[PDB]
Amino acid sequence: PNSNATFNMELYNTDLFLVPSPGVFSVAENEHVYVEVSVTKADQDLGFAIQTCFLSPYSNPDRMSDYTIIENICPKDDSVKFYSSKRVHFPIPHAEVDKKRFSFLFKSVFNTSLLFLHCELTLCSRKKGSLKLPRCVTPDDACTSMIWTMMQNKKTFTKPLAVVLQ
Amino acid sequence: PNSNATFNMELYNTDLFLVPSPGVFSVAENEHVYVEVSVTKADQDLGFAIQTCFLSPYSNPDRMSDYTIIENICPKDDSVKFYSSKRVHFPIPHAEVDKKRFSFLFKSVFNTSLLFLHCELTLCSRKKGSLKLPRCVTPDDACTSLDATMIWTMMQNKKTFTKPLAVVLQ
Ligand SMILES: *[C@@H]1O[C@H](CO[C@H]2O[C@@H](C)[C@@H](O)[C@@H](O)[C@@H]2O)[C@@H](O[C@@H]2O[C@H](CO)[C@@H](O[C@@H]3O[C@H](CO[C@@H]4O[C@H](CO)[C@@H](O)[C@H](O)[C@@H]4O)[C@@H](O)[C@H](O[C@@H]4O[C@H](CO)[C@@H](O)[C@H](O)[C@@H]4O)[C@@H]3O)[C@H](O)[C@H]2NC(C)=O)[C@H](O[C@@H]2O[C@@H](C)[C@@H](O)[C@@H](O)[C@@H]2O)[C@H]1NC(C)=O
Ligand SMILES: *[C@@H]1O[C@H](CO[C@@H]2O[C@@H](C)[C@@H](O)[C@@H](O)[C@@H]2O)[C@@H](O[C@@H]2O[C@H](CO)[C@@H](O[C@@H]3O[C@H](CO)[C@@H](O)[C@H](O)[C@@H]3O)[C@H](O)[C@H]2NC(C)=O)[C@H](O[C@@H]2O[C@@H](C)[C@@H](O)[C@@H](O)[C@@H]2O)[C@H]1NC(C)=O
Repeated sequence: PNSNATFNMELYNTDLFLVPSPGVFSVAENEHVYVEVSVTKADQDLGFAIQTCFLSPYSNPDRMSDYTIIENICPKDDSVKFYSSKRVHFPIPHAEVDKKRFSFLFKSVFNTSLLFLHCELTLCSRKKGSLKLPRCVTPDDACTSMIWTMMQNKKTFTKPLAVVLQ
Repeated sequence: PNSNATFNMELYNTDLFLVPSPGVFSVAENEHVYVEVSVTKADQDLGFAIQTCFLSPYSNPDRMSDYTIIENICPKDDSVKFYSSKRVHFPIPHAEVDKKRFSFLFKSVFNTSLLFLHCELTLCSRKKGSLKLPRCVTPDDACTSLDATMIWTMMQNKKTFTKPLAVVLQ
């Protein structure tokens, strides 16, 4: 099976995810952050999961934060809302871009002008078969319930955010 | 010194870098690929370089390919052309976005319809001083320099981005 895949993460102005934010996304307490993550692939049995998302004052995602949004696929922040996924098909190379979309309502946890939203994405299998990967599990099913995904099958992305300090 | 920084890589339609390209970028022989790579940061003394870029039939950037277009900052492919960089400054949170822009001409040397463009970005220092990073060097300077240790890392895991390409083929 073809498990070649690339991932992307982008912030958007609204929950129609029509227009990507230029240049650095500004946020304030009780404004929404709109997050689109995607995998581009050429195998229908191949899916992905948003393993973890969290914010911190550090671009390096190895640094610890207690501002967790998603953890082990389950939403940990109470404001996280999912939108429908969107699959864009490129039938000539039989490729598709599979997009997952969510938002959260920004909380005043930190006090730095710039913050970083870090999301870790991992590949999974949509169908018990010749694809060697954990089965895709929905966010709701994660919460009502933890295998190691190999480095080429996962990626962390980090987007910057600007905040006006009070 | 603040060496916090995030990177982006985006493909575009022309040398104007106006319209981002769809999720899979179509290529063909003798046609252009326009690439913009950016850093967002909060230190005027911090810069970045495009260390290496190559194309291959594998999404895994560990698998090397003989189709290398930039190596150790120097353009190895004669088609590579750099354009005016853009620098946007945001005074409220004291941040800046610096964009580097380049193009190459695709050559079709694989026999797969889906390819991947891999670029590795590294941080550098614009001024000798507090950043424990190598000095920034321009692509042309990197091509002419006989300084073997100009370029170094202390990182052991550094920043790579990969963009999918479809080779139109027919
Ligand atoms: C990521 O993608 C690459 C490219 O895959 C493409 O090609 C196939 C698989 C199809 O999915 C395409 O739509 C993709 O775009 C994977 O590498 C490829 O792996 C396949 C086997 O899984 C292997 O298959 C042989 O292909 C021969 C063609 O020769 C070359 O093709 C490449 C590919 O673009 C060119 O650049 C070359 O110039 C040259 O054309 C076929 O002749 C051969 O024929 C069949 O053999 C089978 C098996 O015996 C038999 O049943 C049939 O009847 C035929 O006789 C094979 O099918 C490709 O050669 C290989 N391509 C390259 C460029 O390496 C890659 O898979 C990973 O790496 C390869 C080397 C294997 O180790 C895979 O097991 C491994 O997964 C894939 N990566 C991942 C992680 O999925
Ligand atoms: C990445 O960002 C953080 C910068 O934090 C602040 O916000 C940004 C927007 C910018 O305005 C910076 O000017 C601000 O500092 C860094 O974390 C901060 O680091 C500073 C020290 O550089 C620390 O503040 C001071 O530390 C001095 C030491 O003289 C101490 O006497 C004071 O107590 C004073 O607080 C901040 O508290 C710290 N902020 C947080 C939220 O942790 C971060 O730098 C790195 O990690 C910190 C903890 C220190 O170890 C730094 O040495 C280390 O670089 C920045 N990361 C990088 C890679 O630059």
